[PDB]
Parts: sequence; C-alpha cells; structure tokens
Amino acid sequence: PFSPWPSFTQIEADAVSRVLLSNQVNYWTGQECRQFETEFAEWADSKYAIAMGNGTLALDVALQALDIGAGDEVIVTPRTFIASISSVVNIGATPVFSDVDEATGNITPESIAAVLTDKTKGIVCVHLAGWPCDMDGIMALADKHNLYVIEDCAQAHGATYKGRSVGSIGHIGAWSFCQDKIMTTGGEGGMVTTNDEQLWRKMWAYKDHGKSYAAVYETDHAPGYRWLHESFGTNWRMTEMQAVLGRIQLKRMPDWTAKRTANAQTILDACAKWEAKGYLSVPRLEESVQFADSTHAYYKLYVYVQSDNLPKEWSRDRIIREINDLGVPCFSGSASEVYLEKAFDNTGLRPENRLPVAKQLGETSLMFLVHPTLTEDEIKQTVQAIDGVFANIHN
Amino acid sequence: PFSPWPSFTQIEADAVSRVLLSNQVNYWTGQECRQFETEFAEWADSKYAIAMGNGTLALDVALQALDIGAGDEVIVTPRTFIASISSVVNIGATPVFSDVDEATGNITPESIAAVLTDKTKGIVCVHLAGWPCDMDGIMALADKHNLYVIEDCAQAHGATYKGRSVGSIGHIGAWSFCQDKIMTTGGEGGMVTTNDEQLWRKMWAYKDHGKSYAAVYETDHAPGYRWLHESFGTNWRMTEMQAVLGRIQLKRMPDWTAKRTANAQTILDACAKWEAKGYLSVPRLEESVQFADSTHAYYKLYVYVQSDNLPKEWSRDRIIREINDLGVPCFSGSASEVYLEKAFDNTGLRPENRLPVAKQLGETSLMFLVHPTLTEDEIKQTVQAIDGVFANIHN
Ligand SMILES: CC(=O)N[C@H]1[C@@H](OP(=O)(O)OP(=O)(O)OC[C@H]2O[C@@H](n3ccc(=O)[nH]c3=O)[C@H](O)[C@@H]2O)O[C@H](C)[C@@H](/N=C/c2c(COP(=O)(O)O)cnc(C)c2O)[C@@H]1O
Ligand SMILES: CC(=O)N[C@H]1[C@@H](OP(=O)(O)OP(=O)(O)OC[C@H]2O[C@@H](n3ccc(=O)[nH]c3=O)[C@H](O)[C@@H]2O)O[C@H](C)[C@@H](/N=C/c2c(COP(=O)(O)O)cnc(C)c2O)[C@@H]1O
Ligand SMILES: C[N+](C)(C)C
Ligand SMILES: C[N+](C)(C)C
Ligand code: NA
Ligand code: NA
Repeated sequence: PFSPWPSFTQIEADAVSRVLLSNQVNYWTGQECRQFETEFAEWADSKYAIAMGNGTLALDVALQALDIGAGDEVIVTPRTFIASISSVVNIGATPVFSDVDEATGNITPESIAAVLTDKTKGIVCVHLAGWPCDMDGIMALADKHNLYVIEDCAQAHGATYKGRSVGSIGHIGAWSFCQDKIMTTGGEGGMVTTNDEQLWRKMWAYKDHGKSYAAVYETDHAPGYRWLHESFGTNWRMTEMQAVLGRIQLKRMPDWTAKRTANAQTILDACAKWEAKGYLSVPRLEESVQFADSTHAYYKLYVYVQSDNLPKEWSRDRIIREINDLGVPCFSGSASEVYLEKAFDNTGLRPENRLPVAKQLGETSLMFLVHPTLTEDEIKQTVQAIDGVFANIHN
Repeated sequence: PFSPWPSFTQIEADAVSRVLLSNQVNYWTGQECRQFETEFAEWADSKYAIAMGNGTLALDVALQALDIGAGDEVIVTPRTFIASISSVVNIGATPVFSDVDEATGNITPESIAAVLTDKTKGIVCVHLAGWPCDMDGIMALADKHNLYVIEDCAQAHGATYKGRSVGSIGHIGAWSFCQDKIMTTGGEGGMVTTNDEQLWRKMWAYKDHGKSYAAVYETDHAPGYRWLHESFGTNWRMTEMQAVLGRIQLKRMPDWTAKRTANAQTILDACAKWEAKGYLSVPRLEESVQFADSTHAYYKLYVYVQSDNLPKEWSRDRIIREINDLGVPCFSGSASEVYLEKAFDNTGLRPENRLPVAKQLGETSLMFLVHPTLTEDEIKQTVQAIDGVFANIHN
C-alpha cells in the first residue's frame, strides 16, 4: 500500500500517554483543550474557537447559535459529505440545494442567488477538497439578503481566501479532525471558529449542557453547589488526548500544507499533457484569475475526465480501475448529489431536477491522494500510472 | 490529597499508544469499539450494545430510537445531573418531574404514578450513585400505561437488580464513562444497551449519519460509491483509544466493584453508631428487604444528616467543612432539584411546588468517595474524621 494517512508519530503517542497518566483527561480537569482553542483561533485568524467532538457537532452547534430552525431555509451544497446537509435537517430547518462550479466543485454566488427565497436564513458553504468558495460574492449576497454564513472547513485546514484563513470570514467556521482529514486528532475531533462574542458564548454553553461562561468564570460563587445551567445544552466536548494531538499538528501545518501542495502540483503538472489532448480538465487554483491571493488546502486532488473525448471502450470508472490495477490509489471522490440518498425519500427536500454541474462532476471526477507522508517514489508511481493509462487511451 | 480517581495505569497508557501508532483510530478503521460493544453487551446482560461519545449522547440516541418528541411527556428525576432531563427537552419532549425515595434518592413507582398522564410516553429512571431503582415496580407501571423505560446507568456500572445487570431491564440502558465514573474511558465515553434488534438498528444508524446497518453489512455492493444513508443522523461515535480503555476496565470491574463495596461497607459501618445516636440516617441496600438479590455499584457513598437532631451550632454544611478541614473529601452530592436551574425559567417545566423528598435530600446529603485506588489508611482516615466530627456534635 501507499504510505499511511493518518500516520501518528512517537511524539503524538508519547503526548496522549502523558495526558492519560496525568489523569487530567477531561475539558474540566485539564488545560489541553483550552490551549488548543486559543492556539487554533490564532492560527485560523479568528477571535474565538471552541473544541468540539467532531465536525458534524461543529456544524450542529453553529446552527444552534444562529437560531436556525423550523421554517428557515439554508442553502447547502449537493457535493459534500452528508453532515453538511443533515445538520440543517436535524435542527428542523429546510436545506435547499445550490448547484456547484464546474472547476472548483463549490457552491457559487450565482447558483446560491438562483435558489434564494424570502425564507432563506443561512448558507452552509463547503470549501470542497480545500478549494475556498468565492467568499467575497457569498458574503456580499449574505449582507444584501440578511443571511448567516457557516463555512464548512472540514476539508480545508490551511486554505486561505484573499489573505485570511478559511473559517474566519463567515459568521462561524465549522471544522472536522476526523481520521483522514488534514488535521486528525486521534480518530475524531472538531472545532468552531467565530469573531462574534455572543455566538462564541452561545456555542460554548450549548456544547457544555447550557453552562453559562459568565456563570462559570465571570461570577463570584459561595462554597458548595454552583448553579451554572442557564440554558439547555448537551455534551459535544473533545477529550484532552484529542486536544494535545491538535496542538502538535497546528505546529506541523506549514510543513503539511507545503507537502500536500508539492504533491498536488507534481500530479497536476503530469495531467496537463492529457488536458492538451482533450481527455482531462485540470483546474488549478494558483492559475485562476478569481482565486488570486488564495491558497488550496489540498485535502484531496481532483481532476475531471472530458467524457465526450474518451473512446467508447473507456470511461471514468475504467480509468479508476486501471490506475488501481497499477497499485496507485484513485477514487471517484466526494458524493456529488447527496440528495439521491434514501434519507431524502418522501421529504420534499430532493430537487425536482438533478443539479447539472453537480451531476457532471460526480460522473467525471478522478481523485488522488496528496497527504504529507507520500514519498517521492509514490508520487512518481502516481504520475507514471496517469501517463500509462492516458497513453493507452491516446492509442 | 487522597488517591486519585481516575487513575490511569501504564497498561492503559501503553494500550492507547499502540492504538494511535496503528493509525486504526476510528470506529470505521479499527475493531476496538466493535469488540468493546460485544464485550460490554455480554457484561451488561444485553443482546446489543453501541459505543457512544458520552452518556448524554447515549440518552439522546435512546430517546431518538423510541420516537419520543413534541407533545410526549417523559418522567424524569430532579436528583441527577442535568443531562437526564435536558436530553428530553432537546428532542422536543416535555420532562415531568417525579419525587424520589427518601432512602435511595431514586424515582419510585408511587411518585412516578402521581405524575403520569395520557401524554406520558417514557420514563428516564436514574440509578443514582449506583443504587438500582425498583425495576419490577417501574416496568409493571410502564406495562400498564404503555410506556418506554430508559435506564440512566451513568452512576451504576456493576449494579444489579434481582440477578440482572442494570441497563438490561428497561427498553434501553444509557451509560457514561466520563472522567470520574466507575468506568472512565480517557476523559469521555458512553454506551447504549438494548435487547431489541429494531431499537439497536435505529440507534446504530442515528449515531453514524443515518447509515443503515442493513445497507452497510447485509447488502452486496457494486464497485465504487456506496449509498448507505437511508435516514438522517449525526456523529455521536467513540474513538478507538476510548474503546481500548473500556475493554481493559471491563476486565477490572469485578475487582473495582469489590473494592468500592468494601470501602462503602467500612464507612457505613462507622456511621451506624451516629445513626443510633440520631445524627445520621444510613440506608444500606444489603439490609433493604426491597433490594434482595440486588447490588449497589457504589459510584459515591451517601448518608444523610437528621437535621432536627443536630445542635443549633451544627448543620450539614458545617459537617462538610469540618471533615474537609481534617483532610477528608466530603460533598453535598448530586443536585437534588435540577428544575431550580435558570434553564427552566419561563418554560412551564417546574413542578407546581418543590418536590419535598428531593428538597430534603439536597439539604441532608453527605457524600464520600469510595473509588478503588483509596488505600486502607485513607478509608481509616475517612472513618476517623466522621467519628471526630460526630463525637464533637454528641459532646
Ligand atoms: C470515518 C471517516 O473517516 N469518515 C469520513 C468519510 O465519510 P464516509 O462515511 O466514508 O462518507 P462518503 O465519503 O459519503 O462515502 C460513502 C461510502 O462510499 C464510499 N466511497 C466514497 C468515496 C469514494 O471516492 N469512493 C467510495 O467508494 C465510502 O467508502 C463509503 O462506503 O469521508 C467524509 C468526506 C468525511 N467527511 C466529513 C465531513 C464532515 C463531518 O465531520 P466529522 O466526520 O463528523 O468530523 C463535515 N463536513 C464535511 C465537508 C466533511 O467532509 C468523514 O469524516
Ligand atoms: C466533567 C465531568 O466529570 N462531569 C460530571 C459532573 O458534572 P458537573 O458539571 O460537575 O455537574 P453537577 O454535578 O451538577 O455540579 C454542578 C456544579 O456544582 C459543583 N458541585 C457539585 C456537586 C457537589 O457535591 N458539590 C459541588 O460543589 C460542581 O463542581 C459544579 O461546579 O458530575 C456529573 C454527576 C457527571 N454526570 C454524568 C451523567 C450523565 C451525563 O454523561 P456524560 O457526562 O455526558 O458522559 C448522565 N446521567 C447521569 C446520571 C450522570 O451522572 C458528569 O459526567
Ligand atoms: C495560518 N493559515 C492562515 C495559513 C491557516
Ligand atoms: C452483571 N455484572 C457483570 C455487571 C455484575
Ligand atoms: Na408520536
Ligand atoms: Na401515553
């Protein structure tokens, strides 16, 4: 197999062992989560961060703080992991699907505007695979129509939009550190970021059974039982062992982004000849007029077949099989039409017509791995498999 | 300070280090959670178990599977941690408080029956401190009124009721492994247990984004993208590092229950002379005719002041102060009237009048530690602090 992702180091194993043997294992008995919060906020260009159990709970707590619920429409992408949509359903709101950009796979200002109604309250925009959304256009639309924006940053650690971290631009950023993500806190983890003090206080309470931050930290208490629960909430906390991994990985992020970026550019460079021959489309953020001064996180590397130009005996799926047969990982990538899941049967939530760009990218995507442990030889194998298979197509 | 709880061993540190370095860190990339589920189910006398992020999410997923929501009343206890009540509020149902037993601190068949209505659908009974509820009475009452029962077992690992593990008697058992609990999976953790296959399938899907167990494991899959999400759900999963701790601690539970029991017996025995003198009430499960062939988990050890028999210069609160001043941990214990929290302001959820037994136990409780790391000498010091302060009261 190729070099693993995730790939935990002895430093990380020693850190979790130390946290465990300290017995200071909980948000309320140690300081690892609290220091991870302040370090993550600084790293993500945000005033506030809160450590969460996972990226789904991060979306959930953001929707809770924004008072999104029954009768509110929230614009969502069809091209993502289901949590980016089901979080909206689970709070009782109505997800409404926008189509995506043919180059980036993200929802766009134009496709969001097309599905806005007088009931739209929110947008959950996903920075898919690490390519940032057009946040100037999305925030302009949100200002015009009085909408709240949640940036789903689960695939986008290290991405920037015109000089600032993703997750710092919308009202709230939601983050995952699940097992194969760019940051990976020991099996699960998440985070929210915000610049709004009131949204921070609301999310902080909600993930801690409705403990008021003001009651805990900003109030003088008599000895004995303390009355802290000033609203209803739940347990969406992270452990100390997950947090110490997060803190370690923040310090690695420049290295990790640089390695992902180098791996991606080697693969995109090799795909260019097959774009010239008409078999691939190879969108590159660094060559985009509209994503000047932005950076791609490179969670995963997408290119797209030009189906019309493949011989009849070839297809996207056959290319995946042939690259896999040469020992190189290759996938169809993200779900592109999550609304086709049976969860949407009889809900009235499925678009009445399939979203054409989302449908096309589901059919055309080829997805490659670029994670930081991949060796020069593994990236060479990747390039050689692409050249081998497309040379077979070309003859 | 007294011996710590929790108190993680080198064996546990080495196990979490091995899980991390394996890179098999997630429910979907390793087998520690799946083996913990089957071992926990067997240990807890249940056909099915599902690993959960925490005991709050265990309650939440049980209420989801039972289709409890808007317009449904659920009987709850006032004498617990808020999650036993706020889980009901958060799913949209109406918590209705029952008073508690003066000896055991648990809701009783009599006090539950007093607050039943035709809209009651469920009971969340807490085995407080490890003393099992009257499950014959509660299940009889649930049968006659067509109610579902959730056992909140967060404080009750090792408790049995007439030969059976707690958590195996109600429709669903909810469990916590939070940091100071009898089992403590490295900062957070939870579990549900059930004997009902359909409730198991529903909870298993809901904690995993609505992945159907049938779609994942009972369906032959074509190559490429698999359509699994047949209903809506969320991410309420446990990590592999938490699960390996759970598996280790299950094997220690005979020893841990025996040590907690021996510690409790020594303290209760010392309290007997002060009960004889009228200063304490010392309920003992092993002496209760109603709790024959049952066993106490001994999460914490409660006795109760007889307020009426204390001299004017004395109080429950002064006894706590004086025992702590001798170097012995002592607490007022569980919240006894959770409905007094400001979360309940303007909800209409407060009982018309304060619940009198619950109010009394909040005023009279003295709670001592009995966790398995406490040495013979620390238990001796506990007895001597009790004897010193009560000898002062007497003389
Ligand atoms: C355990 C784990 O690693 N889960 C990650 C994984 O989810 P998974 O269940 O495989 O979902 P899908 O990618 O829809 O795949 C469905 C099925 O098709 C198969 N498949 C998939 C792709 C493919 O190319 N080929 C294929 O055969 C899969 O093997 C699986 O059998 O892939 C997702 C993209 C990740 N995304 C999470 C996440 C959250 C939620 O964060 P959280 O996981 O709660 O921290 C929030 N927003 C965003 C934009 C997120 O990305 C999940 O964390
Ligand atoms: C981080 C941690 O260890 N939390 C545990 C702790 O909750 P805590 O926030 O302290 O809540 P309370 O006991 O109501 O105390 C409120 C305040 O008064 C203070 N206090 C409390 C008691 C006292 O004697 N003196 C005092 O000064 C506390 O320090 C705090 O400042 O004490 C609770 C009893 C535990 N209960 C858990 C659990 C779940 C929920 O499971 P989960 O915690 O989500 O796994 C579900 N059902 C059940 C029957 C559960 O037991 C919590 O796990
Ligand atoms: C530091 N960062 C803005 C690139 C995340
Ligand atoms: C049933 N028991 C093994 C938990 C005692
Ligand atoms: Na109903
Ligand atoms: Na009823």
